[PDB]
Formats: sequence, structure tokens, C-alpha cells
Amino acid sequence: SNASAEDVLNLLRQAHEQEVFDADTLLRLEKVLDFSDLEVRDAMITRSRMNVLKENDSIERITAYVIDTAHSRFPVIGEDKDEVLGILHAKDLLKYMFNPEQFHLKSILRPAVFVPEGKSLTALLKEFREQRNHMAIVIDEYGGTSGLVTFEDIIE
Amino acid sequence: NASAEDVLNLLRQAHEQEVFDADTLLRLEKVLDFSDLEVRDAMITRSRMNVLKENDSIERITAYVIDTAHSRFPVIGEDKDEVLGILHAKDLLKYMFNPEQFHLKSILRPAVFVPEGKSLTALLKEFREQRNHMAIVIDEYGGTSGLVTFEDII
Ligand SMILES: Nc1ncnc2c1ncn2[C@@H]1O[C@H](CO)[C@@H](O)[C@H]1O
Ligand SMILES: Nc1ncnc2c1ncn2[C@@H]1O[C@H](CO)[C@@H](O)[C@H]1O
Repeated sequence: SNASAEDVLNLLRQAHEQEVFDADTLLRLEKVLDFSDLEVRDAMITRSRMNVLKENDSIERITAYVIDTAHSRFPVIGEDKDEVLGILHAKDLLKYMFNPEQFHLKSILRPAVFVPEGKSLTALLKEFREQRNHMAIVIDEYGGTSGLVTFEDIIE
Repeated sequence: NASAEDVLNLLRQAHEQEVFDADTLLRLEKVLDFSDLEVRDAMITRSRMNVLKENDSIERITAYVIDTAHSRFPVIGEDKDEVLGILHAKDLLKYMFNPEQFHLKSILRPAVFVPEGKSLTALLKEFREQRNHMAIVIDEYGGTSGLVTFEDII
């Protein structure tokens, strides 16, 4: 026939009132339902607001910036934010705890995963869980950087 | 029981009607089929926990943290039945250019403790409210049973 999320909601609210499951479960199911309507667009941090690291910055300046912002992962850029070279994970810096003089950012930089703004959060979540990924870079329909999106932001 | 099955097949029907996609269906099914789960069911058991000893040197701590590659670690005193707090790996960066100043306890956060028989559903809720990611699971006498993470229950 034909249906809406509304019909599913009624169906579930019904089961709860018939005590098939409890209030907390009901809230969890409705949250999943609401989540299914969302896209990367809805959870991303926009380009002009991302905290990034410059390709050629010193270990001292990188480390201070990482501590200051307290993030765990950072896009690393070349000329500007439309040239993302990779992702640095804050804790990969600890490899240089005792030999900072040997710091080589390219030695610890990981490749960036790219996604479009229209991608469903359910697909993104599945891919984050599979790839053991935590951050993706969001690309606009022309190849430019639209922003970034994180696992911790979407599981909120 | 007949209540649960029924809710399920109507969820599948809503899927075949384009209400939501297969990925969502999976999430919904999981939240149901597994709504009776407890912390006990998702925990990393005591022997498999990767922990830090309170008095280990910055060298030993740092190598272990890099090797196991977790982002969070219980910190213990005498043994695993004495958890003193949780260390976030990135907080070690505080000592990058002054490793001689290392004081593990200055970067140690309070541990949260939960019972084995707590529902995952309730735990999930408390993790989200508390902006918490790890809990230490304890038995009926306060002994450590294991640890449990947001990652593992979602
Ligand atoms: N490298 C980054 N640049 C801009 N915002 C971030 C970055 N990493 C995490 N965030 C956001 O800040 C919060 C805490 O890090 C996260 O929930 C996320 O929304
Ligand atoms: N301190 C720790 N000791 C043992 N396993 C952990 C620790 N922190 C996260 N994990 C588990 O390692 C896996 C990868 O993060 C997850 O299943 C997570 O639960």
C-alpha cells in the first residue's frame, strides 16, 4: 500500500503502550528513525570553521595547537583548505616524544577519506565502523572542501 | 515471543515501502533483538583490559600506549581491582617537550563504575548524557569485572 515514518512511529508508540518494550527502548528506536533522515550536511563542521594543521609547521607549534584545541584528529593542508593532504591523529605525535628532532609529518600522516554532503549518516556510520575511521572530509559538488565530519559528532 | 516478531515484520514492510533503507532496518532490528542486553554482554573482560601501572615511567607508558593504540586506558594501583582513574592518550602530549616533568596523576581523569547487570540501553543513555566513553565494570563486591566502551555498545 503506502506508508510514512509517521505510521512506523504510531506502530512503535503502540507497542510501547502495550509494553512490548520500555520507554527507553522506544526513545532509542525513534532516534534511529530520525537519524535515518539525516545526511553528512546535517552533522558536518563547515570548512571555514575546521581546525587544520599546515604541512610544514614545526612539531612545537603543531603540538601546542593540538593541545589548545583538544581535538583528536586534524586535517593537514597544503596551500589552503581546498588542498587536504591527509589526517593527523593527535596520539601519533607521541612517536616523537623522545626524538622530536626527528619529526617528519609525512611519516605519520594518514590518508583522508572523502565524502559528499548528500551521503546518508547511516551509510557514513557503517563505513566509520568498518574502516575503523573517525573523520571524513566533506567535498562539494565541484571538488572543493565543504567541511569535515566525525564519528563522535554523529553518534551524539 | 509473538510481540517482538510482529513489530519486526512490520518494520521490514516499511522498508519495502521506501520508508527507510536496509541500513536503518539493520539498526532498528539490532536495537530490538538486543534490547535485553546487559553491560556483562558487551564488556572487555578483566584479563583483556589494557591498563597502565600508576608508577610506570613516561618511557614505559608511552611505548605501551603507542603499541596497543587505544585512546583511553584505565590506570591501576596494586592490581586490576584497584582502578585509580582513566588516562586519555592524547593528554600525554602535555609532556612532549618536558618528559622529565611527567606526573601521570596530573592528567588522570575520574573513572566511572557500573554494575555487570546494567542494561546496555541505560548505559548508552548515560554515556551520551555524561559525554563519557569508557566505564569500569564491577562485580557485586566491587572487584573489577572488565571495562566497556561507547564504541562497543553502539
Ligand atoms: N580537527 C577539527 N577541526 C574543527 N572541529 C573539530 C575537529 N575534531 C573534533 N571537532 C569537533 O569538536 C568536538 C570536540 O573535539 C567534536 O565533537 C567535533 O564536533
Ligand atoms: N584500555 C583498553 N584495554 C583493552 N581494550 C580496549 C581499551 N580501550 C578500547 N578497547 C577496545 O579495543 C577495540 C578498538 O578500539 C574496541 O573494541 C574497544 O572496546
